[PDB]
Amino acid sequence: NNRRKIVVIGASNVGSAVANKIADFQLATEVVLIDLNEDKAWGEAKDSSHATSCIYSTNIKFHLGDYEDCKDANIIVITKLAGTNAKIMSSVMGEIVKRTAMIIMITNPLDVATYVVSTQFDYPRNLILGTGTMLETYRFRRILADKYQVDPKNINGYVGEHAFVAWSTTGCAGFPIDEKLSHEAVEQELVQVAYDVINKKGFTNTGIAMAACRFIKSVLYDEHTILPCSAVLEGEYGIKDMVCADGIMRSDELEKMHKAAQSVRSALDG
Amino acid sequence: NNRRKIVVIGASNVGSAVANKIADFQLATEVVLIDLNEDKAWGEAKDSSHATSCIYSTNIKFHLGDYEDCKDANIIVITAGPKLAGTNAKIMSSVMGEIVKRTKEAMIIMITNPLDVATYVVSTQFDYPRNLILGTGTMLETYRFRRILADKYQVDPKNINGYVLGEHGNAAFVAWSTTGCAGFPIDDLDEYFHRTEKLSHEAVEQELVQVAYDVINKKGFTNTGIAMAACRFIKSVLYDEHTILPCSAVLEGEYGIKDVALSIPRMVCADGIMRSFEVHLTDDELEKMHKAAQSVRSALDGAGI
Amino acid sequence: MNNRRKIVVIGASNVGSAVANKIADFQLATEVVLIDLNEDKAWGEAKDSSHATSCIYSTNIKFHLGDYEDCKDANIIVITAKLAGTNAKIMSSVMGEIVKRTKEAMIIMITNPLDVATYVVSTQFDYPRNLILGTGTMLETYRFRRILADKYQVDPKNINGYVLGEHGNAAFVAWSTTGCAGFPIDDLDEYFHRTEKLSHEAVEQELVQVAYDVINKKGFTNTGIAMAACRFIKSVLYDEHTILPCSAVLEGEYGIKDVALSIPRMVCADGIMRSFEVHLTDDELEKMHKAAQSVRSALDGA
Amino acid sequence: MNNRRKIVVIGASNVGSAVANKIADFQLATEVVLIDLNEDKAWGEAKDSSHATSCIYSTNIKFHLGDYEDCKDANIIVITALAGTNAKIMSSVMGEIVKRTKEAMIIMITNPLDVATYVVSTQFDYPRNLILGTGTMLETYRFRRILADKYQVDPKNINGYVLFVAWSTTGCAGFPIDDLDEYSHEAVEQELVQVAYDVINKKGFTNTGIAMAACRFIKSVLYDEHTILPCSAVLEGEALSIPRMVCADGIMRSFEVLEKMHKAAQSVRSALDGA
Ligand SMILES: [Cl-]
Repeated sequence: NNRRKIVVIGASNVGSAVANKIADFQLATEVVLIDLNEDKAWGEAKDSSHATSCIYSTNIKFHLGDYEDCKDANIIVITKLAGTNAKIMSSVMGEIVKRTAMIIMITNPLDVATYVVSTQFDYPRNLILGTGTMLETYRFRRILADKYQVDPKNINGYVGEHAFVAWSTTGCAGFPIDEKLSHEAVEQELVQVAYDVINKKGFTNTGIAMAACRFIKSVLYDEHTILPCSAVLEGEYGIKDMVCADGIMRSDELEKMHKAAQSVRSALDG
Repeated sequence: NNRRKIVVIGASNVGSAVANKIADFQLATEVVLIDLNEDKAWGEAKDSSHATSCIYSTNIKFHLGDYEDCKDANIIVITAGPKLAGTNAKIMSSVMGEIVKRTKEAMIIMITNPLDVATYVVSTQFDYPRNLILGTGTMLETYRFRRILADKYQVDPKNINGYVLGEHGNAAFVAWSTTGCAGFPIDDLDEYFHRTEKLSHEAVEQELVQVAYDVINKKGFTNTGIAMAACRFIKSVLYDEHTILPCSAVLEGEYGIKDVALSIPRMVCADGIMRSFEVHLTDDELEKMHKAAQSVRSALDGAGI
Repeated sequence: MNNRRKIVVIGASNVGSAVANKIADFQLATEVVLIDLNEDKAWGEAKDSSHATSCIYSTNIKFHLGDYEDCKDANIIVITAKLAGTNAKIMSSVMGEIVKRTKEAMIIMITNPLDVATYVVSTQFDYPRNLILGTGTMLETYRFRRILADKYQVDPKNINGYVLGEHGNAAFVAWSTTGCAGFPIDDLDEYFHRTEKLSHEAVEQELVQVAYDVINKKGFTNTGIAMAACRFIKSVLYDEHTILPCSAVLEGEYGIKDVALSIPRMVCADGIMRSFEVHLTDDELEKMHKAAQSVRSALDGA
Repeated sequence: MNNRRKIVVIGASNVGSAVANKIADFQLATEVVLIDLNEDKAWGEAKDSSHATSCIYSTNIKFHLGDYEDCKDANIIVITALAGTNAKIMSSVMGEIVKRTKEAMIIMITNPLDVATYVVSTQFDYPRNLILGTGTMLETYRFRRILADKYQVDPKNINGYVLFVAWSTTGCAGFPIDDLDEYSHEAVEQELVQVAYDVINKKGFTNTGIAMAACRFIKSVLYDEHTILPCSAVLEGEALSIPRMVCADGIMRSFEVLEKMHKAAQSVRSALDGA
């Protein structure tokens, strides 16, 4: 089969940002939008189908669909608060398993939703992946970029729950990051921006969409990239309970990691 | 200067779409978001800056700026939208009044609706070079016309040649005389695929009007398709492609219509609209063109001007 | 299913490395293998491209020297390997190994003579006819788009139509299917007010002179043909269902049979779904038949 | 202002054509000019490229043969044209560039890279910031690929700038590169030099890797990314490749950030004295 179909469950802000970016980057032959409001998914797909009709965009098949479209889907994107999200995962995941494929997790809480779909159903663990702290990484690379006027791509390292930057693994242009900069100030600037965008913009659809496209490009091109993604831990860094075409392959600072593990654990119990 | 700055007025659905499509396609070194709701413009800009930080996206400068950024801007995409003609006419008069007072060499890409009215307001009320003013116009309808026949016959929409001319709101008519699918008449597809259901030219035009009203209601807005059309015109001016595309602008006697903004084939180059291409319309198509000219002017006069 | 896309490029010469590089630049496949008799050239061309794919802006596209066993899990197999009979022997030997390892890949012919090589790999083997394609006059179409573009400073993309016939010789412009920016190309002289009206026979000769000039001035033609190959790769990988001019064995189109020529054909994910026999005028029909006389003459000479 | 970007490619040989074609594939310019003494081959390369840009998915990039007068409004001027004879070529082509322009970013690819970059940045009064040399940028692509093919990991993960592999500033996705052996340093360095010549003896030259390297620098200046990448240029303190910030205005500042570095400076200096 010379076709690549990526399904996007949930056709809201983030949902339309992920599908539109998939069409802009041309990462799929057919894009299906699933959502309770079929009118929203159809309109978003129909409007996207017009964009794909441009002279520079490939003829990507955008159209409304159902869970049946997950059968031939190369990737399936899923777009007190923890329990409600888990209930949604039980419905979409219950249908995906009934029909089949890599599953990219976006719906929030991310760490919780990714855990629900990775333990409550009989799906290959490698095919389950959540954006995780990939967004915080993008933000971390942007904070230091605007601080010293340097390409964000220079900023290296990862950023826990989608919430701590591992300064030991970070480095710009090959050397450590370091008036004077404050390691706690950068962390404070991260949590504030995470609250300012949602408060001033109303949602975060562009960053999440780009982070999702990165994982899509990794799974589609089998790059074997080591990126901060969500995955049920199995003793990694004393905590328990590589992005490729076949899913996931292998994997003071330690205190913050365990602190986040205790935060998600409390959410898992609730 | 090795930089290309694109300012985008309006940070709403249509304004954030054209901004993110400009970043996905990498059509600007610095993208500036301007909107009365500065909080929305900053949030969309900051969120976009996080996307550009990806490993595959160039370091595009996304930030909340003021009209001062339009001073050295290469393109100014105005999308700040809302009787409908009068309200938008006042909005276009405010945004344009601030642009002329800072720059007069940037490219103006009209997207706000009514498209024909907005393009006519900023083009005749101010002393901005007319060539540097362009409107998406019925280019979005062209995409819809290409998609309608594409799904109807399972053919690449890009093979569907021609234009959809007229008004971008309701008076958008397809000029069947200038159309053609893959080097042969569009009406022949029924004979090629052996379809007993004859291709009704009227049905296709009506279907183009229903889909336009379905998306605006079902989806609640139209920001995806329109964002791509703006990128096409942005690519035409950034690459000096001299592409003859259907964009909206004040007519200067084409088809006998003057003092009215409509969508007709016009060459888009680095300097904007180079010239117009008066393609011979049929007696029925030309009648639709004049009908569309009276529709926009009936709305322009109703709002004053 | 398979989330990977694998393209096979037989022959790692100028054109061979032009298609693999262009593919890598556009990112069309997950793994691209170069199969050439000169394994050193294929390894060198692949390795050099492997360094490019390692860029921060380029995906991790797998570049490596492979053999015909790689064609088993391949979605597309681009072939860039008296001249008509000699190449026919290369196609029979090359295609002889492709049919043994796979029967579902897309065969995109680029080797010259294009029409001869396309007919050899399409009739002398049991490969699915729909999965056999050749660039054909798609390259000549680009030249036609650029000639009218540079002559009137109009976007070549606006130049609609086709160049049909045999690739490299007997190629004619299908004026009955052409037209710039929705209007006839002949109307450009009236729009731009050109005293020296457009001579159709002048651009046809220029279409053949430009081909000989590049080969004599540049030494070869690998850039334009590489883009045409990527266009067809995009048509099959994105299931675009595009009606483009590609070479393939005719089965009654224009009364021409037993020869491969470039005519309007719809390219889908499964290759050529069907052909579109446009209404060629009396003069163009003779050019379509004259091209068949040259192709059949080459096949008979083999 | 100017809404179009113009790039000039001096020398249309393998590397030159690879750079111009990739600039067209990535659409990093509105007009590409191929200047070369062999006007025939530059015209054909540009004419052949003009056909590729006539595609549906390719912007209308103006490809044509030009002269040094095109460098007047050229945004970037790449130079893809033992060490002495090449210095005469760099001095002749540069003397014509400075004679008509003074604001175009200059990228150097001619060999010797370190010598050719120093020849154009010393015998003329051109802004130093607007000079640049690919240098070891391609060597880094090799170091990333060798480690990528050695452990089947993304080459992008591999970090650090080869300048010799400057192991003191390298890393794989943020963790020690040696950890992959658990899931040497002098051996990959030998592979880093033997592979470069194996491609030259097997393929005949190296134009694909170096072409994207230039494009990597083209994207850095056309987008004002301020990316700190290893590029060859005039070395003051700390021509040779070192970590430098690349932006639209050229090289803004340098990043200092050892035995092999001094040996390379002595070799480049010895070649400059002989020229
Ligand atoms: Cl096409």
